[PDB]
Amino acid sequence: ITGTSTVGVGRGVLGDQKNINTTYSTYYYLQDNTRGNGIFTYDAKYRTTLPGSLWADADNQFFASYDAPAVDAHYYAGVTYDYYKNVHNRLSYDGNNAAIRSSVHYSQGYNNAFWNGSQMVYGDGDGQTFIPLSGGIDVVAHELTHAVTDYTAGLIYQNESGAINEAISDIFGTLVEFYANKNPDWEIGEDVYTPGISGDSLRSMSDPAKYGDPDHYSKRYTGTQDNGGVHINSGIINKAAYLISQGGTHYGVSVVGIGRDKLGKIFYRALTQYLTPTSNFSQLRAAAVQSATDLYGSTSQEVASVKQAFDAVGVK
Ligand SMILES: [Ca+2]
Ligand SMILES: [Ca+2]
Ligand SMILES: [Ca+2]
Ligand SMILES: [Ca+2]
Ligand SMILES: [Zn+2]
Repeated sequence: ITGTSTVGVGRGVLGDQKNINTTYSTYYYLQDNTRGNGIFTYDAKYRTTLPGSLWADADNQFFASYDAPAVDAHYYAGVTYDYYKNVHNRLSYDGNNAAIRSSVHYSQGYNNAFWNGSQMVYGDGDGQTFIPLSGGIDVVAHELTHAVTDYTAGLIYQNESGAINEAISDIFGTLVEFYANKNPDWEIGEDVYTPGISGDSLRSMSDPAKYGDPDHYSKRYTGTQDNGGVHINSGIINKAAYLISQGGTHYGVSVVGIGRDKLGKIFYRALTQYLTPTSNFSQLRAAAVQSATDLYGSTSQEVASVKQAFDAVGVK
């Protein structure tokens, strides 16, 4: 909408106060004009029609329980935009400052979030498996990263390419969580998963097997559920990425860690210069090795560590 840029205040899903960029024209809308061609947050009103209505508020204060998922979807989309711009010199998901749209209050009791080809979509959860999913910065960044993937490598959402797609979203979801630097970890979704159980998460990158996901290629799933295991076999790549950053010895193979920033540089370059829609895990290894070679040199520690990490997870 046409209007003037304003600054509202509210509370997110976890009860924390934050400022949000809004637009005033009769109402205050969740429209942040400070980033690219805008970040826009919509109310799906417990239905499944998308996007729903651009979020309108009479007073620019967003402290109601109903407001909290919208506050966080809007704010964390801004953090994710900032990460891609400041860290990777990428302007929005398309590289040309496309408007970023999210809808909250999608459906009833909806235990998921997704990118629908055009926008992000967040359920409220059923209150037991999840609370509203936009409360997780790793979740928001996971979803926006699907848009980045779709505009770049275009990894098909099935089998190995789809597991790479998923891992890219978990990797950058985690790197955005570290960028914001509030309780960062190598777990996925811990802030919104199972409010009655402390210390758990939906997936672990540091130890995928904690939640039954493979941490070695010899343990990959090859059935048909979950699009051929895209959220399962992502554990093999998540583990490799964790090892590249943090190091460790895994199935007897030692990896020298190189840190998160270099992990992000290597995987961003692989995603945007080397991966294709049909890349498999072996092709990802080759893309990561080439990316590290471009950035750091063929004789570098960074190249050696990429090779170590893929060896550790059984990917040649
Ligand atoms: Ca209000
Ligand atoms: Ca965390
Ligand atoms: Ca996390
Ligand atoms: Ca929990
Ligand atoms: Zn995903």
